[PDB]
Parts: sequence; structure tokens; C-alpha cells
Amino acid sequence: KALPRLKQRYREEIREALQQEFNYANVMQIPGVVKVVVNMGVGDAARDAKLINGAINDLALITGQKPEVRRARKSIAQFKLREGMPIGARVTLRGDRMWEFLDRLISIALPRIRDFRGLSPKQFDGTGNYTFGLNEQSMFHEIDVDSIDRPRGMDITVVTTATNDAEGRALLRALGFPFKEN
RNA sequence: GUUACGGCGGUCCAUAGCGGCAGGGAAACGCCCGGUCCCAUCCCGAACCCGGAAGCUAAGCCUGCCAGCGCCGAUGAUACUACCCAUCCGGGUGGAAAAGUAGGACACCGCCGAACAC
Ligand SMILES: [Mg+2]
Ligand SMILES: [Mg+2]
Ligand SMILES: [Mg+2]
Ligand SMILES: [Mg+2]
Ligand SMILES: [Mg+2]
Ligand SMILES: [Mg+2]
Ligand SMILES: [Mg+2]
Ligand SMILES: [Mg+2]
Ligand SMILES: [Mg+2]
Ligand SMILES: [Mg+2]
Ligand SMILES: [Mg+2]
Repeated sequence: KALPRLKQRYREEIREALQQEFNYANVMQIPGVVKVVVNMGVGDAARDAKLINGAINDLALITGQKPEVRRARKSIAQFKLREGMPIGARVTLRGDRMWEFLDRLISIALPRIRDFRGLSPKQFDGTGNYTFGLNEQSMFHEIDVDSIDRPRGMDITVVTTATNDAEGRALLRALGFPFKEN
């Protein structure tokens, strides 16, 4: 008896706009958002693993669901890194959690970005895939500024079912993230 | 019996694989919707699983065509070798490669089950 507003927008106007504007053979060739992954790797756990717990707490307040601790598959003596330490965090947003998190991002963080000039179009890899990395991590309203001790990382990732770059452009612009103009 | 239909299997498992080009939703096969209850995430209904058919053959799958790449492969020749003669030098009988070549080539078959007909 509940349905997110962005999902509603997608199922009412976005899909029909895409369908009419590229003239697909069928209807479900509409691209769709697939998965939302949120994570970051501190890298200094090789010296101190205490801040991993702080990163876990930060992720917990950001997504609301418990993160992960994963190791390194290779050993780098130059980085004083061997297999077995936990290196970063991991969590994934899926379904209603995708839609709520995308809402929260687009409506709270992007307007607030310090010195926001938009995002370029040229960071796709030819099939509409996009993961990337941000100036400051305390940006969401769900986290408080008084309790932070050091700048760490955090994640906002959107991906598509898109076959190539054309519908990637189309659907990302229909959804409306601050794309630059060149 | 027919079908552009799904399962279980075969063969000294690529003549059967990869890629490109077209077509399919009657039932089925898929994608799909949402997590009250079984069940689970080293997080997440992603996977498994729970409940249904609003929607769709585009992927998957199948069928058909392409020699683009892979694959199989002669007859004949060459290398090798078992045995024996010939004062070193060499020859006679038997077996016959590998590579390459003309070409072949976009699998075949068995048992049940789905729609139509008898
Ligand atoms: Mg893609
Ligand atoms: Mg039907
Ligand atoms: Mg689901
Ligand atoms: Mg198709
Ligand atoms: Mg397909
Ligand atoms: Mg070969
Ligand atoms: Mg072949
Ligand atoms: Mg011969
Ligand atoms: Mg003798
Ligand atoms: Mg002699
Ligand atoms: Mg031969």
C-alpha cells in the first residue's frame, strides 16, 4: 500500500517518454536503474584498524543497514599490505532502499554541495555506468558534524540496464542530476 | 502424425564452439510485482525462498542464413624406424608420420512431457 515517488515518476512518465523518444521495438527496452552500492576503503587500516569501526558507524547512519568488512586478495610489500586485513566498508542499496536513498541524495546533498558546478557527461564507459567520488563525507543531514574526527569517504552510486551511452544520457537527464553543459 | 514447444540423456564431446544477421509467445520457458507466514544475507528478498499473474519476448533460449574466427581432414610427397647386405661411403622389404594442401563443416540420435489433428 506504499510506493516511492521516484518509482511512480519512472512508471508513469519516464518510461513512456523514453519509449516515444527512441522508438524502441518493444516497451521494456526502457533502461532501468539496477543496483545502488555504497562503500569506501580507508587504506590506513594497515597501520590502525580502530577507525574501521568509525567508518562502520558512519555507514550505519548513512544507509541504516549494517556494512561489511572485507580483506585484500593480494599482498603488496611496497604498501606494507598483506592478505588478511580489512581494508574498507561495504553496503548496498536495493529496491525501496534504492529509491529512498536516491531521493535523499538528489534532494538534500546535491543542492548543498560546496562550490557545485554540475557533473560532466563524459564519465560513462560507453554503456551507461557511473561510479565516482566526493569532496566531503559529512554532507547528508542524517549525520551530525559535531561527532566527526577525520574526513573519511562515502558513496552515492547509480547504475543502469542501459545497452549504450544514448539511453544513459536520456534517462540520467530525465531523472535530473546536475549534468554540465558543454 | 505434425509443430518456429520444454525436460532427461548419449558420442574415442568443437564436422557439435565463438561471432554477425533476421524471426517467437497458444501452452510452456523467461523476465516481473510485493515480502504476513518457511527460509537468508559474512549488508541487502542481489541469491535462495514466500505469495500472484498487471505487463513484456528485449535479453536468456530456439529456429533459419552467413566461412569472419575457431574445428575436422585426405591421396601423394618428405622426416623416422624394425630387419638385412655392402671393406667407412650406402641400398633392399615392411610400418608410416607432423605441418601444409584439395576440401568438409553453422551437429546427429534416444525416452517422456506441452498445442492442433486423427
Ligand atoms: Mg550495461
Ligand atoms: Mg499467453
Ligand atoms: Mg525483489
Ligand atoms: Mg529476442
Ligand atoms: Mg533474449
Ligand atoms: Mg584446430
Ligand atoms: Mg565450428
Ligand atoms: Mg595417406
Ligand atoms: Mg648383419
Ligand atoms: Mg664406403
Ligand atoms: Mg595429417
